[PDB]
Amino acid sequence: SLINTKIKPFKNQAFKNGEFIEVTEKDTEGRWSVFFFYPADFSFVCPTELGDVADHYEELQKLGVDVYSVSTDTHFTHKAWHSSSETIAKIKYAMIGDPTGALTRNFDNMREDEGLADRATFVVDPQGIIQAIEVTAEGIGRDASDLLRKIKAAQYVAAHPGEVCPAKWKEGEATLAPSLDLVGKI
Amino acid sequence: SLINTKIKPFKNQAFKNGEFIEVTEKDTEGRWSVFFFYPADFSFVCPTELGDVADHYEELQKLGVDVYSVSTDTHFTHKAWHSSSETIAKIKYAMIGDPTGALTRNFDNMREDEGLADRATFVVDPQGIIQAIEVTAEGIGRDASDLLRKIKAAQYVAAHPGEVCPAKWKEGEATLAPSLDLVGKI
Amino acid sequence: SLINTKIKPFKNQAFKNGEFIEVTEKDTEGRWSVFFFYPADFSFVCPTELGDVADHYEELQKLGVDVYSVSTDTHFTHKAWHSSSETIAKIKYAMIGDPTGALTRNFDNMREDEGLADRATFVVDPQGIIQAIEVTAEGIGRDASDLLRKIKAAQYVAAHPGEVCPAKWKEGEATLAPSLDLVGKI
Amino acid sequence: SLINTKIKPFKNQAFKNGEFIEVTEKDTEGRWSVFFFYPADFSFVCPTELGDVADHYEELQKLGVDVYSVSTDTHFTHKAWHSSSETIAKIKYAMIGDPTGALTRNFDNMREDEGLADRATFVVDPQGIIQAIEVTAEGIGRDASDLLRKIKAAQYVAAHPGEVCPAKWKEGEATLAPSLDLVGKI
Amino acid sequence: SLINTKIKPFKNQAFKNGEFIEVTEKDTEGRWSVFFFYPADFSFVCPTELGDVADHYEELQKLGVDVYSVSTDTHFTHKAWHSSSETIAKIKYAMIGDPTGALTRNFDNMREDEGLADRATFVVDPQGIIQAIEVTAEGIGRDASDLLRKIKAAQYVAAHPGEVCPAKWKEGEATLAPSLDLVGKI
Amino acid sequence: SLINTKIKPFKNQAFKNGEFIEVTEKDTEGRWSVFFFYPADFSFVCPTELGDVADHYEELQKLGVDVYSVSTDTHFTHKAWHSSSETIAKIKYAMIGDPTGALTRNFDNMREDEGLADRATFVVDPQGIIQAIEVTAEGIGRDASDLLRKIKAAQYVAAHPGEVCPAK
Amino acid sequence: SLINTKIKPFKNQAFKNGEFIEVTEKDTEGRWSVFFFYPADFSFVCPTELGDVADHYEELQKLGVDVYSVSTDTHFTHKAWHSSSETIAKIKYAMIGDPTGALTRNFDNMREDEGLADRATFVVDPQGIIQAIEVTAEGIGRDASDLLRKIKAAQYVAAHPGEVCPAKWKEGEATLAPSLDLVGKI
Amino acid sequence: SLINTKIKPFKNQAFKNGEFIEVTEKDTEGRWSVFFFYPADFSFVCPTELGDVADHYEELQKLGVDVYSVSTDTHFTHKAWHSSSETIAKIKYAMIGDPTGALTRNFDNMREDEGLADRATFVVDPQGIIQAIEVTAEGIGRDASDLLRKIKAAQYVAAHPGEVCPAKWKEGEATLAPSLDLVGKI
Amino acid sequence: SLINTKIKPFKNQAFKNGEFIEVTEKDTEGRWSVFFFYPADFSFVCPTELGDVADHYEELQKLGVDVYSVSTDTHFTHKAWHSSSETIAKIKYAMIGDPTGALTRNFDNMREDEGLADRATFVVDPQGIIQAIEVTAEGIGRDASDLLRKIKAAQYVAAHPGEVCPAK
Amino acid sequence: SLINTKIKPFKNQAFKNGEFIEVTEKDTEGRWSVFFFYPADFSFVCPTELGDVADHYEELQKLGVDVYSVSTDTHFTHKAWHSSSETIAKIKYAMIGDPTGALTRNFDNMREDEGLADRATFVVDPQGIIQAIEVTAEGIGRDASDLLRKIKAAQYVAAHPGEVCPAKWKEGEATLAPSLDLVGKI
Ligand SMILES: [Cl-]
Ligand SMILES: [Cl-]
Ligand SMILES: [Cl-]
Ligand SMILES: [Cl-]
Ligand SMILES: [Cl-]
Ligand SMILES: [Cl-]
Ligand SMILES: [Cl-]
Ligand SMILES: [Cl-]
Ligand SMILES: [Cl-]
Ligand SMILES: [Cl-]
Ligand SMILES: [Cl-]
Ligand SMILES: [Cl-]
Ligand SMILES: [Cl-]
Ligand SMILES: [Cl-]
Ligand SMILES: [Cl-]
Ligand SMILES: [Cl-]
Ligand SMILES: [Cl-]
Ligand SMILES: [K+]
Ligand SMILES: [K+]
Ligand SMILES: [K+]
Ligand SMILES: [K+]
Ligand SMILES: [K+]
Repeated sequence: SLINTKIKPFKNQAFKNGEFIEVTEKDTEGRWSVFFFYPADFSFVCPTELGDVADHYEELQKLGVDVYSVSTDTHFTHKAWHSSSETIAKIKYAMIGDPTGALTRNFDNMREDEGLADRATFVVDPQGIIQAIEVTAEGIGRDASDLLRKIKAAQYVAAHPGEVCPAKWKEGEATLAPSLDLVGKI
Repeated sequence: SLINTKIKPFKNQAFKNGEFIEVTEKDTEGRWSVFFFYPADFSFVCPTELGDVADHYEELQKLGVDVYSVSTDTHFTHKAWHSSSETIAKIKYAMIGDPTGALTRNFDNMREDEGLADRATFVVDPQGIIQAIEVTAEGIGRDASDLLRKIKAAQYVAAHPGEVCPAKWKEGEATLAPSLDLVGKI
Repeated sequence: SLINTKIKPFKNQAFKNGEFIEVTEKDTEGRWSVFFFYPADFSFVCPTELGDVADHYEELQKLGVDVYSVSTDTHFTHKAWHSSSETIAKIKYAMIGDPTGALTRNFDNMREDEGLADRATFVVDPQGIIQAIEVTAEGIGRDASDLLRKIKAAQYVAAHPGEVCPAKWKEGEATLAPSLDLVGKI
Repeated sequence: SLINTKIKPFKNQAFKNGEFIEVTEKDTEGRWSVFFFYPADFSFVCPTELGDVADHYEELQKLGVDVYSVSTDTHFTHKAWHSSSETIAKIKYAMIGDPTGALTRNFDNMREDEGLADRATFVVDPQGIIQAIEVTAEGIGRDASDLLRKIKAAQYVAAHPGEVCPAKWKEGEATLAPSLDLVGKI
Repeated sequence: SLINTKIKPFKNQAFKNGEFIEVTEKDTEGRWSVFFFYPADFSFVCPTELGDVADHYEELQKLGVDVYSVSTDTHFTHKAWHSSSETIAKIKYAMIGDPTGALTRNFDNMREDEGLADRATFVVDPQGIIQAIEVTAEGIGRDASDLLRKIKAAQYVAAHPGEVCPAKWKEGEATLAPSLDLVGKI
Repeated sequence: SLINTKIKPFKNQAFKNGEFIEVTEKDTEGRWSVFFFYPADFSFVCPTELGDVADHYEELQKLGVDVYSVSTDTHFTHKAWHSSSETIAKIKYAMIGDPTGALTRNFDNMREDEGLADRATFVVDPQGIIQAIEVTAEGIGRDASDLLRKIKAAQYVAAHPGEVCPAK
Repeated sequence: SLINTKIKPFKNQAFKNGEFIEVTEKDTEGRWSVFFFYPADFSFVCPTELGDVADHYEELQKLGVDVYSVSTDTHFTHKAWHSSSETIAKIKYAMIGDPTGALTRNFDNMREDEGLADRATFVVDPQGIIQAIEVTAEGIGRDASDLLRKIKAAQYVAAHPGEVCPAKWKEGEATLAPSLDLVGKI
Repeated sequence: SLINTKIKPFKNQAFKNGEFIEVTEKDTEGRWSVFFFYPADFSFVCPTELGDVADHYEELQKLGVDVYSVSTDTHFTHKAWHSSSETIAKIKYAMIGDPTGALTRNFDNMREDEGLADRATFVVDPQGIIQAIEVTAEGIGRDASDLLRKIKAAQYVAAHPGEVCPAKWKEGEATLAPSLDLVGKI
Repeated sequence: SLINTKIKPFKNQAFKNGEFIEVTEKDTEGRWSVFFFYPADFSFVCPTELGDVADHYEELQKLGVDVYSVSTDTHFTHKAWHSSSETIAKIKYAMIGDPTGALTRNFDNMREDEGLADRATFVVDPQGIIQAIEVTAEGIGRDASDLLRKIKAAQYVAAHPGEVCPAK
Repeated sequence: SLINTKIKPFKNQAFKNGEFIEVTEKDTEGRWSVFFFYPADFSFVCPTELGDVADHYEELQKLGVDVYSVSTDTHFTHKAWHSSSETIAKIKYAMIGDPTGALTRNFDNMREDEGLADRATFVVDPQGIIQAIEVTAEGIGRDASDLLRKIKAAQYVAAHPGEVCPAKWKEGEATLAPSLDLVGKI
């Protein structure tokens, strides 16, 4: 997988809150980012997943986390979808269009026989490093509560070097402090 | 990612319930499988994750799901760990040793500069197809409750073709029925 | 150019009159076909061009000519557009989706830095041979009346070997009959 | 196609209004140019097409447009044809000879089995960029009226960056102004 | 040079006495042939050389010698030339058009930077072997009576093995009979 | 063919009027030259051709034209031949030996399965450019009167470019 | 074999006397070193061999000889083994972990189908040159007494150039002094 | 190393007990073999090593072990050495000459700068498999006592599949029986 | 060197006793052969060497040994030389012409910058195997008495293998 | 052959009059040299040829000719041979050992399937050019008086440019002076 690699440069158009904008890797520097890939606008599982993320978007911004949804549809199409679907209408984050497939291929996430991105989510830290990856099959929707838990764990590890977040970790739970003495003790 | 690809053949030794066994892809045919990679025996986050899975192991077997933990340590070392750690002692599933790294590389999951597998989990259906992927950074433990949700969603989609599991889906929740009419409606 | 070459096999999904269908080269065998490429659903010149062809579609059908519009957008997106645009709403021909870009590249017609097709029109005879090609810049709309003229000239020449259609030819006008005697006399 | 690409350097001899001259890409710089390819002097469709362009030549010169006709015949042969054909006698634009085929291959327009150019027309702007292409089969004459409409649209979009010309557009008719708000409305 | 090599297969259109014909290497089999190459129809040089061959053509035909003039111009252009020039009008042999350059290149006689053939003449026997070659720069006339002399010599040696024709040989002159005793004797 | 190309550098030994000399492309500069190839000393057609050129050599020299005969035999062998044949004894031009075949291959004129040059004649102008080429089969001797005619035409067009008779 | 070649740079983690340290080739420069490879922690022959070297370690240290044991197991695993085995417990030298296999492959000593090192011992002088090599089959334990003999012979030869140690040589015994006179006399 | 690999085919001349013979790999089949390489006849360490092996030769023959000494000198030179050296005179095993170096290169044992073999000993089982290797520097003589211990251990493990020989093992001493229960206990 | 290798197939024209003949490797089968290369007809050392071999040719023929001299000159040239030189006129063995250089290159004996063969002699046994080789510089003539001695030794060891005097 | 080529650099050990020395190409510079190759020391052939050269060595030294015998055996083996054979004991010139085969291959004189040199002798002048070569099969003696004759001839031509030595030449015999008049005269 791409875990612990740096994201690649990119330049894409996007729809965001009634405007077209250009997003590049420069916009992700010094920020936590979620790249949220999905296969197709006007599809079935895709809107429900996007809406799930939109519900959590206030909480994400409070954590200093930006969201970029990505499909290989155009930004024109995202705009159209945003106004015709009640679910998509509530999205306030950037919807990136990736018709060249370049951004999707940067994340090695193309279904080459379809020209559509797989259901993959990448959590990316302020230095561009991928810290968490989730990929599901066409028929299996993701769950934003799991994303948030991973983001919080990722942020904690970043802010507390010498500590690691064990399984199931939530804020307030105990952490492990790697050391020679701890080796084989757990 | 490897989503929607078939697992590759493999042959590895493993520790399971006080015996050494050989596992191959043949043992996964006609079964649901979880391949649970982790970097190192006697490490810190690794045991807590393995223990998390062990807690759920009764529930997994009831779903007809087999678990294979995998590291690049040997099966000798797993056996040693199983008897010295209170957490590992409760593991009843197969602990695979992958010192050649072949099984880990089949899943594209090697940290090449370390000789250790990344924290990756792959859900594999009875036909050998990878249906769900999770990868976390060295410091971020996984959460077995998320795995189980994905397994159940994967099983539902398999058993109900023409239906897909939307975001957040749990047993008893409504599903989507892909069709022309539904396109753009959600 | 691709003039006087045979079209390549293809297989694509399309939206046509409230249905999703599959189109392949077999659909075109024994028929006159127009492959009408455009860059983007929900864009600006594209709808006006497509509406213009729709205005001529009754006549095209009478002449045994099928129309396939093609963009790299999906057939889902074509369905959405067809319902939200009153121009696109009048289209009764197949709207092919080409998100893999394979059909577009068959016709050497991809804008590689955009992942969108150029404004190209190809007239294909029942033997799969390209008899006329028109390509215009992003800002320059095509004119279906000129397309109809070329289709009629191509059909005439197929039905009257030994005759060719001079500049500006329309039905009922003098043709040229190639021969040694005519050489250098015009 | 070669749409939106820059023309290649060339150096060819030509006949123009009773004398032999050299033509190069430098002569096209800062001018609109039409490269009008045809297969063979003394043939049948070819003279009618060239004459049709000659009929429009005064109008073209008024638009700042130079015409270069091109075949793989020599400039000597063009001069002879210009003397013996009443149609060709009317030509006041440069008739380029391309016996090496290099100019023709620059425009990817050679019938390799014949050593003759296909019936292709390229509209080229002052910066050398190809803005419109037309190619027709051996038996299908072109129509200069369509050429002029395309040239005019090309000049209009060049002179009005923020506007595009919809289908059928001619002088005085409504243009489109691409914008976010116009996305999906036509 | 190509002396004593066999001519290569070819298929070209020609103008011959008011008709268009196809010439291939099969037409040369069992015959003596002259391939008379020249650079360009309608050029500014008087075509005295072609005329000189025409003057001698009745005699060449009595000797069973076919003549093929060749340039890279088309057979259409040869027909027009034959109508326009009193000298060329004398030609009753085949005027081959070679716009692909393939026949010219078979004889390694292309000026690649001009797309025109050099001034070369090849004498070819009934088995397709080249028995004499002459190439000259412009203004250096190929004399048809020297061609005839060389043809008669070539026919004589073909009919009299064991004899060779010394310098200046013409019918009625002594020949040489290669032998050991003749070695060093002349 | 090699028409309108520049001759290539070369360096060969030759026999000329009872001496051995070295000939190079520098000897040809500023002069008209005939390179007269033939297959073999002591052979049959070859002497009669060489003798024919010798008959015309005074005339050629008055036209400022040098002659170089060339075969793949050695200059030693040319000397021997010049002594033993009445025909070859008349030759006053240089007889170039080309045993490596390099001069012959410069003119793309080797019979590779024989190691002998073909019967080829090249007329080369003072700038080194090949202006006329004639090649005949093993059995067919050349005619120096045609060579002279061509040389004179070549000199004429060099002196008076584009005085080629117009087309009507 | 690698005899009389220089060791390659390396960088590995090791367990040594309750600490994790880094070992590189720089640690070996200016020292005698024994690189003692074995296939697997918690295995059978490996502990007995390592204990045997430990029995000799006081003497090795007195002679200026360092020992590095190496397997492809991790340094974490070495720590665990050192605490659970009373044999391994007596080891005071560095136990190198080589999970990437790089150190093992430097010495061309990998069992590629197992990902474990072969039973190989390399004696390395202060200039990095390999002076003695022993390799035994999986089931065949080495004998440290023979290793000590070879180390002493190597040290002797380094300290007494012009002398060599004959078969079976131990300290205090006759050496050979190579010379022309000695040639063929033994 | 070459440990656990099969020896390669060879064909060499040898001196043995007063006659010249051919030796091939076929002669080693079904026998234990020692290939005893050394750099040069008439040298210094070499004779003492060969004599040491000769001292053990009766014991080796009793164990069904054949010895082949090998240098890049010829069989002629071995015969001469066997006559003029009191040490070499004692040799009753085959002395192989390898002037092509092929046998030496089979065992990857050539000093390429010298054209002489290194001091390497290979123990080879009846199936052709190399079970023990020893290589020493130019100045360091080997010790046949260690050779015999290794041969005996090799024969023991061959004859007792389920047992391995620990460090220091000699006849009569405790072996190890690999098992799961023995993992980690030593 | 080519020692102990089998000669390669070849086909050349030769002059022999007033006739032109074809020589191939088939002519050498079952016979002892000497291939005697030299650089150039009409030259200096070459005739004296060839004349020396001719002096010994009757003796060679009594030993069942054929001689083939070879240069890159033609067989026409050998005939001329055989007529004009008193030394060469004595030669009754075949004089092979090798203008393509193929026979010379079979014996790896070409001076590539000259197109002439080096002064090499090869003794070839009835099975085609090269048993002795001698090569000398341009300036150094060979000695047929040494050649005869070697041929006789070669015949002796062929007839009586391993009767080489023992080492003490 | 290598006639008239320059010898290549080399560095070999030799036995010369009771000592070991190094010989390189620098030792040959400014000197006449004989490289006398032979297959094997201690072989069953009497070394009469080497003895014959020894017999003539005083004379060769007066002529400033150094002799180097060469085989692929070592200089150790040459020393032993020189002690064991009454014939070889007469040798006071350098006996080069060439176990790498490099000197032998410089002279293209290796029997690759034996690892032994062929029976070749090379005469080399002070500028390193090979002036005479002799190669014979076994039993065909190289005669030292023929070598001397060839050396004296080579020295004579070196001292008298413009003269060459005819067949059978010895001091006092006439030489030839290459000239034009001498061509064809002998
Ligand atoms: Cl990934
Ligand atoms: Cl993956
Ligand atoms: Cl195209
Ligand atoms: Cl694409
Ligand atoms: Cl195009
Ligand atoms: Cl072309
Ligand atoms: Cl040619
Ligand atoms: Cl040519
Ligand atoms: Cl005139
Ligand atoms: Cl090794
Ligand atoms: Cl590895
Ligand atoms: Cl090894
Ligand atoms: Cl070797
Ligand atoms: Cl040789
Ligand atoms: Cl050659
Ligand atoms: Cl004897
Ligand atoms: Cl050689
Ligand atoms: K797309
Ligand atoms: K490992
Ligand atoms: K042409
Ligand atoms: K050797
Ligand atoms: K020659």
